[PDB]
Order: sequence, then C-alpha cells, then structure tokens
Amino acid sequence: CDLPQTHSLGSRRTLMLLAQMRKISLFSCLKDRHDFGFPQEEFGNQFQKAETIPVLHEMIQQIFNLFSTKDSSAAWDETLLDKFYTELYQQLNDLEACVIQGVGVTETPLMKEDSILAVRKYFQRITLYLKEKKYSPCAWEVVRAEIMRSFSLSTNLQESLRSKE
Repeated sequence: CDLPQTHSLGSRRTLMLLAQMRKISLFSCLKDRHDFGFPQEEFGNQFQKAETIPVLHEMIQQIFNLFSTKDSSAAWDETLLDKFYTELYQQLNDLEACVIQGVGVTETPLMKEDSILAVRKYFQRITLYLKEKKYSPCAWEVVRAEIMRSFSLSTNLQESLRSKE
C-alpha cells in the first residue's frame, strides 16, 4: 500500500515506550521467567509487502487492550502508558490506512489470518500468565519483555532493525 507517506518508525517508538514502562528488570524477576512463545513462524516469510499489516493491526489491537486494561494501566505508569496508547493508536492508524483502501487485503487467501491467529493465541497465553500471577509485578515484567520481543518480531518485517550504524 502507499496511503501513509510521512514516517515509518512508529514501531521503534512503541517498543521504546515498553522499555521506559519496565519498572523492574527481567533479571530481578527471573522467578516468573516464562517464554510464552511469540509466533514468528507467521512473521518470517510472505509478510513483508503490505500482507502482515492486518496482522500488525490486530496485534497492536491486542496490546492496546492488554495494556489499556485497568490491570495493566495500574501495572505501568499511566503517563508512560498514555504515550503508549497514542503510539499504539498511531501504528493502528497507519496499519488501518492500508486496510481502508483495497490495498493490504489482496488475492491472498485467509491464510493471512494464521499470523493474527498465532498472535491471538500468543496473547491468550500472556493473559493466562497474568491471571496466574494475579497481575504480579514480576509477571508483568516478563510480559513486558515478551511484548517487546513479540512486537519487535512482528515489526521486524518493516523497520524494526537496530542494524543501522
């Protein structure tokens, strides 16, 4: 697609927000260390040409609610989350722009849903981990790094690359 022609580094800012949002370190919370298992299998091939945009949209939508919940809103700074909501809606607006026009969704069969279906099962496990630790600060830290890696893995198909020096 070619609707939004301004910037393309909103994903790096979304993760930068997740970085300032961590109150504790993953090393401090190695008791709740649990890799949920981000489904990058549907984010490594056939998802770098306006084909996984609908997946990044539903992914940022799941992170938008996972973080908008009063449990995550109280788990993180409401101001750091405030900017995180504007960044989630910023990437959601760009991701939606492609979906608005015929672009984004093409002859590609429903197989594209497997990328969103994978991210939905990934976040489903993240929600269970939250209900298990009862929204523990350590569980939220593990979920913080898990959201950062899952989001960087989904945005790795666009510009989420630190290789630039």
